Amino acid sequence: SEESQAFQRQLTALIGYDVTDVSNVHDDELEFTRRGLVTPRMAEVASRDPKLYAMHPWVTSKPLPEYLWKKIANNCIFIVIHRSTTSQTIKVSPDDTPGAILQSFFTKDFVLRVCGRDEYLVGETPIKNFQWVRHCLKNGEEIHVVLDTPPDPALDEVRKETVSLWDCDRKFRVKIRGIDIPVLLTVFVEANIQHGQQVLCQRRTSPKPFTEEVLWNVWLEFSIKIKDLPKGALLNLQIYCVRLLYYVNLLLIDHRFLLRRGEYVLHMWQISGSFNADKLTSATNPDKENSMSISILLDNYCHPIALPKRAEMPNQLRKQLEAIIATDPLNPLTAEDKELLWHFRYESLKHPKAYPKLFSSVKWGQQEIVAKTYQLLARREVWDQSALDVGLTMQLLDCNFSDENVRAIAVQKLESLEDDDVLHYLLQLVQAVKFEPYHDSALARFLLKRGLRNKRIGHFLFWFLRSEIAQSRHYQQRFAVILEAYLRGCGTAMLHDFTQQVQVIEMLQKVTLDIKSLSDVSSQVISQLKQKLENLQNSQLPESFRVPYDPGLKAGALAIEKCKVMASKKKPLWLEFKCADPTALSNETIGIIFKHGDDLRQDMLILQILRIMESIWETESLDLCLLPYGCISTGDKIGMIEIVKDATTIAKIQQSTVGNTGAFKDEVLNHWLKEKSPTEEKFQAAVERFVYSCAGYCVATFVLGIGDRHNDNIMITETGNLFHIDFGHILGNYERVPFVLTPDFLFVMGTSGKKTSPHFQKFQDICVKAYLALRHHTNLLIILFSMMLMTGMPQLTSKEDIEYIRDALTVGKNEEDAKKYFLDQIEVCRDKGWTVQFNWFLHLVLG
Ligand SMILES: COc1ccc(-c2cc3c(C)nc(N)nc3n([C@H]3CC[C@H](OCCO)CC3)c2=O)cn1
Repeated sequence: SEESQAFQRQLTALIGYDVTDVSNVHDDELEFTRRGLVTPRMAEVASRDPKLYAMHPWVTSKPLPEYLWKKIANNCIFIVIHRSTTSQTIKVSPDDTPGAILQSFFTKDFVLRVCGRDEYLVGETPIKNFQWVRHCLKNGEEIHVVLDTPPDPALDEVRKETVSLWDCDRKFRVKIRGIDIPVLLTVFVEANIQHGQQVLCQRRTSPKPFTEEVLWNVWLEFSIKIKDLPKGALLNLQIYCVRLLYYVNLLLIDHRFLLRRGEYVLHMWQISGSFNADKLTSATNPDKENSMSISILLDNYCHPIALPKRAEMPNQLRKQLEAIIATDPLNPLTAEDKELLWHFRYESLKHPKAYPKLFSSVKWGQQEIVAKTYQLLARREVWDQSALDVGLTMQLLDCNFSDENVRAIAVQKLESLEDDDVLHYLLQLVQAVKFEPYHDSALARFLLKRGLRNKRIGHFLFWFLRSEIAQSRHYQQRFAVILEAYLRGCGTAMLHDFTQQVQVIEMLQKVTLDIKSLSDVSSQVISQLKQKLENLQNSQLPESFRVPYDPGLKAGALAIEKCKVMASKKKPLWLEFKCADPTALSNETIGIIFKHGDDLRQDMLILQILRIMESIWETESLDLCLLPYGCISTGDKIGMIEIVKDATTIAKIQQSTVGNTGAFKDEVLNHWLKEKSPTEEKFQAAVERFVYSCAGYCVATFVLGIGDRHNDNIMITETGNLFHIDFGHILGNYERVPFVLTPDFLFVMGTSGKKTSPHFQKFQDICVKAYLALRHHTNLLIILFSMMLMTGMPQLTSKEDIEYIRDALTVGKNEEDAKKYFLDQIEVCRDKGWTVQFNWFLHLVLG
């Protein structure tokens, strides 16, 4: 085969790493996992309905929220069906099927698409339940359909494809031959057997002089028995001299359940600059010329050794147990707590809330305990039956659980999330893949299934993986094998779509990096920008291409005219495009920023948390009006960002009538708003939208501990909606304010200095509801914030950083104590006025 063999050269193109390579493995686990994934891919490609798949309706079973029924006149939604230019309006009921809006139009074969978008209102679902509709209602807008012909399913077609460990009482051991580094103190090697961040045993070698080569040739006997090693155990090898210098890991029980034996030479990872996820990888360093290396031997018998495969209680105790179950994810367990959870494990099994703590009371270094823990997993009914709790589910998937049966039951719980909910957590489920001991895992397969099943999940899963494959040497192989599996099943139609997007953005990067090397901006630089963008619009670049942060959008021709290079430290591009779709109601460009020099992974994590907060507020009928704009990492330290329309900085609004100073004037923003409002009616709404959006960002920003911001990184729209930007900037550099509530903001609210008003009391009372709303999900947010810090921004691990959020969410405190607490934060804002903002001005503009 060849035509079905040049293919892999395209996949290796889309993936961005050569999955067939072997230059950096010490076993066949990746190969075994690729083979492993073939079955779940074809299972799902065969199992998906061709229609619904090709048109990926975007649907939701959650109730239509209150604040949107009130926006429906009376059981009456208006849709505008476009033919050519012969429009037409219809009175449709919220509970109306989409087809039925054809038994009601073919009365005065075909499918309804959305004007300007790749979105289809298809399938048996009430229109109240299509996201694009809900997006229309929320922003008060006519719903436009183009009414045309189905895409053809046939274009989504995929092209044609021994001794039992439990009989070994010998203490386990490993020989350290020694270490070699090509180029350079006293030095030694530390060997740990870890399971799930739990350390089972430790031994070291004697210290030695640090030279180009250091040999010991010692056996290190561990205090743990061969039969007592759990599946997922890591041998963790480290090098000290006290500071840590190099680490590497090796699974002691391989993907085949074999105790691991023989000679191993492993190139090790360095430490730059408390644990992030890179510390956990089974992947060996690819870079050999440079990397410290270690050489070991594992005993090597014949001799394949395969890992095989309730009463009452007092009352002081029960309440002690209840107090433990309740405590938050980050609150530590004493030995005393653990022995208690374990002894009363059966009474602990009735409370799913308890599972994270129960399965952390387990000594995984003991066969018989693990064996009892598996009996525990067989009596799992209460967990199996209870309503899905994503907060619970994520905790079992973090770095604290290495047993795959514990992790599998969390994944079981996820299988019952509707698509919509999958998109909310997708980014973090993919980061959670870094915590899996093995390349092939239930969570890895599950992400594969849900992608292959829904082009929308699938489009994002593509980019999230490609971002990691592009900037993570620790996990690229594994992510490569998951991407590869996904691409070989998405459909040739998707495959061509992904290829377009890749071709375009790769070009644009080149431009970006190139203009970047010429350096505020010279009109020499402004010149080449326009020039290269003209090159592109030629005989390479395809006509259009899906915008990656918003898959429903096709971008077409650029707008050379409007595109610019901005005056940042780095030189990011400000590009704009035409909607490639003629059926577009408007003619506004699609505006996208391109930047090198920031790791955009971190901004992605924050934005997606923001969407989750907006989703938590919808449960309580709150719309705090955030603008979590699109952001997609596409490669090392580089990617794109969506541009929000009709928006300036708050600092620019000040600099407009004070001119680069700090003489910030309390009345300037409310004057800018009135300045841009055609009616005092629109103006009132922009003031209403301000109060919500600003409150919304005070709470979220405060919980996430990124509320103390420079005035240049807070923006607003000509319509009152306020939003923060550039979250990577405070995260990735690290007198104080909790969030940013400034004299100009308060002034817009009807309060001066130390006063009060109907809008400010509206403000405070949206904050309180908001703040309390999030604390109802204290466990969700604590695990997400913790997993965020671990997989996304190293340096910000330590532990002490991770625990900021417990303080913020005020765990333990009762609502009334908590309500008061936030209001006091607001009051720290009223007190400092322009202080910090002025400080941020001196520092960030004058050093
Ligand atoms: C993590 O990296 C980054 C980098 C850039 C942004 C970013 C987002 C943004 C959005 C979503 N919407 C609108 N409307 N603008 C935006 N801007 C503008 C700020 C003012 C600037 O003007 C400088 C001369 O005054 C022009 C660009 C941004 O920078 C966010 N994160």
